[PDB]
Amino acid sequence: MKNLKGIFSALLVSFNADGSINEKGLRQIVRYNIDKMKVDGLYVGGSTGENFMLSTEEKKEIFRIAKDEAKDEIALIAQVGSVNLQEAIELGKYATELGYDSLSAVTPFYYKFSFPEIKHYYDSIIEATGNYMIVYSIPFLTGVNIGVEQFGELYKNPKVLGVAFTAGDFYLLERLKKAYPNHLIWAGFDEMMLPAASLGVDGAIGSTFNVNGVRARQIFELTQAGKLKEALEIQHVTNDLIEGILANGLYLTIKELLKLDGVEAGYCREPMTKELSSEKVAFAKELKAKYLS
Amino acid sequence: MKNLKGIFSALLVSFNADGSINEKGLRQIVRYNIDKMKVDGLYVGGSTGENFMLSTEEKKEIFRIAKDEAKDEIALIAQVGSVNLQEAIELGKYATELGYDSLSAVTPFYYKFSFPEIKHYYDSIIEATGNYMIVYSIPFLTGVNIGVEQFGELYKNPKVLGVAFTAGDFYLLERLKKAYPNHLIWAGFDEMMLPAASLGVDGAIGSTFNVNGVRARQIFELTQAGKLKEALEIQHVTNDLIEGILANGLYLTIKELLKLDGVEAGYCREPMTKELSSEKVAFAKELKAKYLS
Amino acid sequence: MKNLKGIFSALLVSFNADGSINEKGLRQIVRYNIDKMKVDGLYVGGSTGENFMLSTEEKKEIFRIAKDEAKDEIALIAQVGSVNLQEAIELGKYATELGYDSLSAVTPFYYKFSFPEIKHYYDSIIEATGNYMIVYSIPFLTGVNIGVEQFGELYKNPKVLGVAFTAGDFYLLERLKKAYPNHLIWAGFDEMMLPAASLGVDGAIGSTFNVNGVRARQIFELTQAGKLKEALEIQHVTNDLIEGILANGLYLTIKELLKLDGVEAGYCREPMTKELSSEKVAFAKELKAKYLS
Amino acid sequence: MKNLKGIFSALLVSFNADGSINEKGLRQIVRYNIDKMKVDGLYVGGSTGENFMLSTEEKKEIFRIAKDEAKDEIALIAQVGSVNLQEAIELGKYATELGYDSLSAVTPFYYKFSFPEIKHYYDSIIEATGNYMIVYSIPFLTGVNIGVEQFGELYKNPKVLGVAFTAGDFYLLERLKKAYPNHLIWAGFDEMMLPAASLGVDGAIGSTFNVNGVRARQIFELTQAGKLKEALEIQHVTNDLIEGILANGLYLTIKELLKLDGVEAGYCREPMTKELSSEKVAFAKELKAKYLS
Ligand SMILES: O=C(CO)N[C@@H]([C@@H](O)[C@H](O)[C@H](O)CO)[C@@H](O)CC(=O)C(=O)O
Ligand SMILES: O=C(CO)N[C@@H]([C@@H](O)[C@H](O)[C@H](O)CO)[C@@H](O)CC(=O)C(=O)O
Ligand SMILES: O=C(CO)N[C@@H]([C@@H](O)[C@H](O)[C@H](O)CO)[C@@H](O)CC(=O)C(=O)O
Ligand SMILES: O=C(CO)N[C@@H]([C@@H](O)[C@H](O)[C@H](O)CO)[C@@H](O)CC(=O)C(=O)O
Repeated sequence: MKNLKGIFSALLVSFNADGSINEKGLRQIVRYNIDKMKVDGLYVGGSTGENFMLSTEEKKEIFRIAKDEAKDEIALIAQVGSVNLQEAIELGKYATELGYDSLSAVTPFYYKFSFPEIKHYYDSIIEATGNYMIVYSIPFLTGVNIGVEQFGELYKNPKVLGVAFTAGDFYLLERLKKAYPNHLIWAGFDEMMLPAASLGVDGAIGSTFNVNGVRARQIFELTQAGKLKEALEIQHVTNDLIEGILANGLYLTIKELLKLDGVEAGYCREPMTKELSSEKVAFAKELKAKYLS
Repeated sequence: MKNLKGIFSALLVSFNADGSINEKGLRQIVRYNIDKMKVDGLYVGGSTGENFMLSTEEKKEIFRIAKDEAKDEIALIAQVGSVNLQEAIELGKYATELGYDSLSAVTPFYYKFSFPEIKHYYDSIIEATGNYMIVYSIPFLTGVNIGVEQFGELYKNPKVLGVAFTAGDFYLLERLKKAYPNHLIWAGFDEMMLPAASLGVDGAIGSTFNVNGVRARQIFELTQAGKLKEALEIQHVTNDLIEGILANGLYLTIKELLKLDGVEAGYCREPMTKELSSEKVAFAKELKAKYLS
Repeated sequence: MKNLKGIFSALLVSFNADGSINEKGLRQIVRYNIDKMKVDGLYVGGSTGENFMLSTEEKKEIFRIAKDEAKDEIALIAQVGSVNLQEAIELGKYATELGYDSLSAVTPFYYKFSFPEIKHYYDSIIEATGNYMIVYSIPFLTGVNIGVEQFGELYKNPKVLGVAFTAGDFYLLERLKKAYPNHLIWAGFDEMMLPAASLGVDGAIGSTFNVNGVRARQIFELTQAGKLKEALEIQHVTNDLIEGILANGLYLTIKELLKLDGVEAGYCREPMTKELSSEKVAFAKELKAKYLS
Repeated sequence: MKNLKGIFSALLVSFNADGSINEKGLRQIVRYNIDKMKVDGLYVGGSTGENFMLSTEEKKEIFRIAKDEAKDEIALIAQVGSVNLQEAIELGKYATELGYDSLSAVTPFYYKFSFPEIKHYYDSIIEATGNYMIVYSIPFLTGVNIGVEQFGELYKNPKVLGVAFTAGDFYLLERLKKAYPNHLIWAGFDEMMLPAASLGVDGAIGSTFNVNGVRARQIFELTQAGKLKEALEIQHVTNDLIEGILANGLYLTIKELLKLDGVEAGYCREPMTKELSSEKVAFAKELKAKYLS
């Protein structure tokens, strides 16, 4: 398998005003991430891709386009999970047929699934697809917390590579590295990249890398090299940008910052707010002038 | 329009071992609720229907079968909500064409939608379908809390009838009746039916009414009649049953109790546990003998 | 032992601007509750008494004054709990010597005590004082949740009489009445008095009964009588008042409403806001005119 | 003022079986921290000192003994906060008279204090004592969350030096350093020392430094020097020890580990479990052999 370490943008998708995928803009976002953000890979179909608001056919179309555009130039991870295991299997087979390097799956949500249910969900997608699997943990959205011993159970399936860790529990993080030193962790919070990197995460997956992937890689590499003073300066500027993005509307503002570099990054999909008001456009432009010029 | 007050079973769905819908079993469930449980209506496609684990086609087939079977004998509400607004619109159109008496929609979940996004979601479904709408509030699963003022904003759409209140905040409940006296509330927690009835809810939507509809009606009517001593005895026996069902696995145990009365209620849908372990099958038989014999 | 059923005001305390106790005002509060509010008893030293902001000497002086004033006319319960078990013991001894009819104690808070630590705390107070004990449950402030089985363990001490249930879990409440039919429950949320009464609570302990004791008795007795239409009207007016008091500052506004009836209810104790801002003084006068005139 | 940067043990207190302070053992704990753990300073009266279970007289006695034993050899910070502002002022004057280098105060808890109330509490202790003030933030115990802008308001009082940050929000941490670069942060979670240090905290306050202060200082210094690989090894061993301590009972196990080096660290104070069972003694000894031999 391709090396799955380093910087992965969580791929945003270009939507038309009616909510349909804009293929031309999606291809532009892919190309911008490869050529300009110089990412190691793309995480496709995650929360950033507005995935959970889309139909099965739409998720396939995104997987097909992203893989057609990226070809073999970078690593590609397909997030196929949802509350629907039969959909996760179907998407998982599809992305596997398309040559995606690993699958990833959000812990099933909404219903209060027991841990054995959650494990069986992972084991079923793996068995049905035969592909690698990255557990996607995002407690602040799912309300699901997985402990060290529970991760170990998940890791008994030798196709589980590790965890996309969109959590802030740095004690849990350190304990997962100690217990399962050969399993990978990708840090999911961009605004906490430096401290996650200081504990030896193997890479990161983030929304803001679609526009700030140059700083993200510096923070990651500089931390790993022990150049903490410099990584901290770059985290500080990054977090001024991120604080601004979050204040303005995270997905719409990253898209606006893409548009300001000529990427037809499109609308967001309803029920998210579909377009930035003119005041927030002006705000995004200030962020561009201050941080990305 | 049909009277939507009174006792609504939240319809359970009969699944095959492979997760496909068993139509024969699903019709037996609908018939049993109408003929034996004597419900006023069915709430179709909600959390009890295992709706969120299903594909769009499957949710349509369920709406079709339930309406095929029940025809015009009882009231029918279609829960069409989800994270996917375009799916909610499609399902609302379909259910509206089938002649469902109102739609209902879960507050959109997973992402942290703002209240104006949540309102637009309701107003969009309504506008696209032309049908009545019941707001579906289940904070314990969605993490969405709507205040009295926010319900007022929702209720400015005159096709919003009120709320399926799967919530235990009885201060909120009394305040909604005070502020919006002409808007309906259906209580969603069967184990707190009596106190909710004491505050003048217009009916109730419940998973356990599929097997305990006789008692539930009694609690409701005895409470509305001011016969609280008797209502309370029956709530106590009902809650001995409910406590048993919760410890044994909520939806599986309701299904097993149906099966024990000859209703082919089938399996649950993965990634919920698909069948009861053997000792839990036996526990279910003991609840049948103690409470539903 | 005195009958401890019925309506208990949670006693407010009159403070001077410097935070010292105003005895004259505190006696006026006790008299007003007995003579005008017609309470069955007072719950002295609980959260409404601003007890947790006070020194040991101050908590004794309050117990002394309240018992001095009320003598034997009404029932008297002393809340002596805290994080400090040795203080709870000292206060329980003192209150027991004064002739308080039962002690009560808050679950110990701040630290995350285990259930066996929590049980030992109750059993220690009981053993040292020889007096009856009411468990004081207020999860919204302490973060401590006690299950039915845990209450059973507490109730194995035969001097535990039941629970001051400042909690909204009406499933839990019905289950406690089912499992421990001879143990008492006092409802703690005044704004949900009616549904709690519908489940057979033995009385209620309330901050707002210091000014709204006439209505509260009515809701309680009308509900116990099965006259729910009338109980509900009075709960609605009571909750218009309570909503006003909460928005305006709970304890200050109850004190201002006392003051407006000539009861010198004094200041609140820092670090609570010591006095109402001027516009809030005026808001309190408008609640008086609307609801307590 | 003495330099307040670096490693501060949160001082444990030796109690007798009856709950009284054992002065001889308290002096031994102080001396062990100065001479053997080589701490920069002691944080006296915090959660680790079992402070919130003690009387005012007892808190004074601890302050008096700790200061008499330490003299001027290290920095000393006195945690004087509680729900009782008048007690916090009294303790604050006392510790100030004794020559404590700064005061610190927990955000007032139990009651849901507003932010202006919290700020006035800090401003009152400062004004009454004239001493420096370190805000003590421990959300997981108090339930109080203070945002960046709210910290800025607190910092408008030029005697506030910064924050003892017993929180895990490393985004908040990074933002406080960016907004208030001259204000100090002490990290409060020992098991997350390395990532807190990687963001430039100025020191740490922790329970486990009373026994692991040699490793703690290596992790802190090595991180600051950019020797991340080595600091991570030492954090890994430290966290094996800490995981064990927490599993066994945190305060009793640190005390047991002190006893195994000849410190008469005493009992814990009720309502905490007062003594370790013989199995947990044996467990502590294994921790000693594995990590502290
Ligand atoms: O909640 C989110 C927003 O998508 N998490 C993302 C994080 O980058 C935040 O956006 C960022 O740190 C600001 O909070 C990230 O983990 C991307 C992702 O997980 C996905 O596409 O599934
Ligand atoms: O979460 C649930 C279980 O589906 N809520 C249901 C409730 O009956 C509980 O099962 C019951 O009180 C046991 O706790 C109910 O409100 C039905 C419903 O909401 C739906 O199907 O959408
Ligand atoms: O938290 C409170 C306010 O002290 N609880 C009180 C309640 O009356 C509320 O104030 C009321 O329902 C408004 O929400 C009450 O249970 C009295 C009490 O517990 C005590 O003093 O210990
Ligand atoms: O909750 C605690 C336990 O006292 N926090 C302490 C932390 O060291 C933990 O004990 C440690 O990281 C393990 O969780 C620490 O911040 C000491 C302290 O704050 C105080 O004395 O007030």
